[PDB]
Amino acid sequence: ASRQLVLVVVFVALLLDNMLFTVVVPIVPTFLYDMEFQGTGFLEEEITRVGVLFASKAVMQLLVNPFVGPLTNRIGYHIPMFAGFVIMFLSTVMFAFSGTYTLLFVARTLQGIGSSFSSVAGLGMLASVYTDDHERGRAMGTALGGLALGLLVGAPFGSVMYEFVGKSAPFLILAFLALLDGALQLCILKGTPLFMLLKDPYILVAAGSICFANMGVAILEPTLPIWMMQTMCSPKWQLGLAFLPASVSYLIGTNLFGVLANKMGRWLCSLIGMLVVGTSLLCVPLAHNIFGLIGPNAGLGLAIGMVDSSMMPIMGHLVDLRHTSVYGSVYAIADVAFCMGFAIGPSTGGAIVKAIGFPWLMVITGVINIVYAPLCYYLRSPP
Amino acid sequence: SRQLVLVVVFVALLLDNMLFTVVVPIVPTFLYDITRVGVLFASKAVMQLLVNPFVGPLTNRIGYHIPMFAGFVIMFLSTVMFAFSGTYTLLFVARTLQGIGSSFSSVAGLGMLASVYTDDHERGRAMGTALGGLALGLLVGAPFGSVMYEFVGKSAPFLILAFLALLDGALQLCILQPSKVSPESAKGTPLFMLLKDPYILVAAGSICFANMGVAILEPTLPIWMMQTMCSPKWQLGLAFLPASVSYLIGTNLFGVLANKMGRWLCSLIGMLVVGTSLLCVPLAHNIFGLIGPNAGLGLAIGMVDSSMMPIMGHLVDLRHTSVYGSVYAIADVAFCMGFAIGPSTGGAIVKAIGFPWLMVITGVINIVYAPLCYYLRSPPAKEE
Ligand SMILES: COC(=O)[C@H]1[C@H]2C[C@@H]3c4[nH]c5cc(OC)ccc5c4CCN3C[C@H]2C[C@@H](OC(=O)c2cc(OC)c(OC)c(OC)c2)[C@@H]1OC
Ligand SMILES: C[C@H](N)Cc1ccccc1
Repeated sequence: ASRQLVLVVVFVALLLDNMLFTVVVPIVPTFLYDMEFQGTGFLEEEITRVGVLFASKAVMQLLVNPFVGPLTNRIGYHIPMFAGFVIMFLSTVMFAFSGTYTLLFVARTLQGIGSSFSSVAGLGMLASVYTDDHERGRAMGTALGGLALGLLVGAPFGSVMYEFVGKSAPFLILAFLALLDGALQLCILKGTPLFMLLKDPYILVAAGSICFANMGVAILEPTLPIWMMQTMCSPKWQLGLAFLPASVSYLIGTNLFGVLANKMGRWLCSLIGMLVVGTSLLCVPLAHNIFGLIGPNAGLGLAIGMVDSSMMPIMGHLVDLRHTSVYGSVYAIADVAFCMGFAIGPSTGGAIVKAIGFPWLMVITGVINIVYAPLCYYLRSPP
Repeated sequence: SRQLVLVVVFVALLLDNMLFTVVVPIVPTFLYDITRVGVLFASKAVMQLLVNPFVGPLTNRIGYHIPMFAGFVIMFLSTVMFAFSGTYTLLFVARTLQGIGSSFSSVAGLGMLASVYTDDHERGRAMGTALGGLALGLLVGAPFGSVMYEFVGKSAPFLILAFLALLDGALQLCILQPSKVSPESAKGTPLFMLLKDPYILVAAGSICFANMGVAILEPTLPIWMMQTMCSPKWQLGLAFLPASVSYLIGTNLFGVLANKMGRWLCSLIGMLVVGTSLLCVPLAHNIFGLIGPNAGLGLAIGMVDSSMMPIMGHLVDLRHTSVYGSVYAIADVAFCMGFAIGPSTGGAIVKAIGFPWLMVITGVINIVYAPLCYYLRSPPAKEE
C-alpha cells in the first residue's frame, strides 16, 4: 500500500474510460456500413439511430450520478471503484464481439454506468489518501491530465487498427489494459449540494457556456465520419486521424491560455473562445478533401481549450465567494455540462441531419455559440 | 489610363474628408469668442444622405466626369465660404454645401473606379487604396487645423485647402476631360429593384452597423472621459488617434488579403472584433486603457469596409446589369447614416440610459449581425 498506487490506478482508469469513449467514433459507422455491403449513400436512413446510440452513455451517467455519493459514504470507496473495472471490462468485451445494433446500445449504457462509478470513487479515494492540501492539487492535476493523453490517442487508434488488424483488436487491447488496473487495485490498503449551486445565475451562465462550447465537438463525432464517407471518399483509416487536430490544438490551447488568461481577464478569453468555436464550426462543412479539415478542427480545439481554461477557475471563485466549497465542487458542475452536452447534442443532431442538410446543423451550432458569446460579460466582477 | 483614375479619386476623397475633420478644432472654440454645435456637425451627413438617391440614376445619363467636377466646384465654394464666414447661420450653409459635394464625389468616384477596373481582385486593391486615402485625410485634417489656428489664424487652413482644391481641379481637367455628356449604353437597374436583393441589403446593413458603432463612440467619449477619468483637454484628441491609425493600416493591408481569405470571413471577423472592442471600451479607468480597443475598432472597420465595398460591384455583376452607380449610392448612404445619427442624438441617448449600456447595445448588435455575413459566400447567378 502506498500513496502513488492510488494515483496510478485513477490514472489508468480515467485513461481507459476516455479511450473507450473516443475509440468508438470511426468503428460504429464503418461497422454498420460493412454489414450491409466509394460506396452507397444509404447512411442517411441510419444517421438518426447512430445519433441516438451515442447519447446513451450521457443519459445513463446523468441518471446514476446522484446515487453514487451516498453509496460511497455507506460502504467506502474501494468496493464501488472495483465495480467500474468490471463494468468497463464487460462493455469492452461486448463491443468486440457484438454484431448487431442492439448489443452496442447495451455496451454504451454499461460504459456510462462504469464511468460514473469509476470517476466518483477514484476522486474520493485520491482525496482520502492525500491530506496535505497542497500535494492534493498536484495529484488532481496529474489525474485530470490523464484524460488528455487518453483523448489524444483514442480516436485515431480505432480507425488505424480497424483496417489493418481487425475489428476485435482495439477493444481486446483496452480490455487487457483494464484487467491490469484491477490487479493493481487488489493490492490497496460537506456543504452546498449541487442542486443549490445551480440556483444562482452566475454559475448557470458558466455551465451553459462550457456546455455550448463543448457541443461543437459533441455533435461532430457521430455526423462527421458519415459525411466523410459520403462526400470526400477518404479511406477508412483516415476517419480517426481527421480528429487529431481537435486534440493536439486543444492541449496546446489549454496550456497556453491557462498560463496567459489571468493577465487579460477570464471573461474575454471565454468570449473569444466561443466566437472562434462559432467561426470554426461555420467553416467546417466547406471542405472538399481531408486536408481542408486541419484548419477548422484546429480552431475548434483551440477555442474549446480557451473556454475550458478560462471558465473552471471562474466557477471555483464563484463557489468560494458565495457558498461553502469542497475539493469536488467544481468537478460536479463541470461534469453536468459535459454530460448534458453529450446527451442533447447527438440525439437532436441526427434528426436535424435527416430533416435538413448536414451543413445547416453546423451553421445552427455556430450561430448558437455566437449568440451566447455576449452573455459572458455578466461574469466579470461578481458580487 | 486606368492608373491615373485612381489618383484622381485618391486626391478627391483626401481633400473632401480633410475638410470634414479640420472644422472640429476651429468651430466650437470660435463661436464661444453643446447641442447647437453638435447639430451643425451632423448637417453634412443628413443632406448628403438625401442627395444620394438623386445621384445614382443621374450617373447613367451624364457619366462619371460631370458629377466629379461638380463635386470639386462645390467643395471649393464651401471652403471659401468657411474661410470668410463669421457667424452661425453662415457656417451651417457651408457645411450643407460640403455635404452635397462629398456625396457627388464619393458616388461618382467609386462608380468610376468600379467601371474602369473589371477584375474582382484588381478592383478590390483599388478600392482599398482609395479608402486608405480617405483614412489619411481623416487622420491629417484635425491637427492641421488646430496648429494653423493656434499659430496663424482662422482663415489660413481654408485658404490652403482652396489652393489644393484648385490644383486637384487642374489635375481633373487634364486627366478626366469633363467637357461632354456621355451616356452609358447599359441601362442599369432601378434603385428600388436593388433594394429587393437580400445580399445588397446584408452588405449595406453590415457597413451601416460598423460605421454606426464608431460614429456613436466618436462624439460621446470626451464627456465620459471628463466625468470619470478626469483628464486634461489635450488628451481628448489623442485618445482617438489609434482608431484612425489602425483604420489606415487595415484599409491599406486587408484589400489584398480579402480576396485570398474570403470576403465573408473578413467581414465576419471584422464585425466580431468591432463588437468586442466596443464592448470592452467602457471598462477603462485611465487614458492608457483605451489604446487597445480603439485600435481593434479601427482594424475591424477597415476589415469590414475593404471586404464589403467590392462585394457590391461583384453582386451587381453576378445578378443584375453592369452599371455601378446605384449600388454605390446605397453604400454611401450606409456610410453616412452613422454620422447622421451619432452627433445629434448621442448626448440625448447618453443622458437617457447611460454610456456603458449604449456601448453594450452597439456591440451586441454587431455580434448578432455577424453570422448573417455567411450568406455572401456564393450568391446564385442570374438565369442565362
Ligand atoms: C470525450 O472527451 C472527454 O470526455 C474530455 C474532452 C471533451 C472534448 C472533446 N471530446 C473529443 C472527442 C474526440 O473524439 C473524436 C475528439 C476531440 C474531442 C474533444 C475536444 C475537446 N474536449 C475537451 C475534453 C475535456 C475533458 O474534461 C476535462 O478536461 C476536465 C478537466 C477538469 O479539471 C479542470 C475538470 O474538473 C473541473 C473536469 O470536470 C468534469 C473536466 C473531457 O472529459 C474528461
Ligand atoms: C471611415 C470610417 N467610416 C470612419 C472611421 C473609421 C475609423 C476611425 C474613425 C472613423
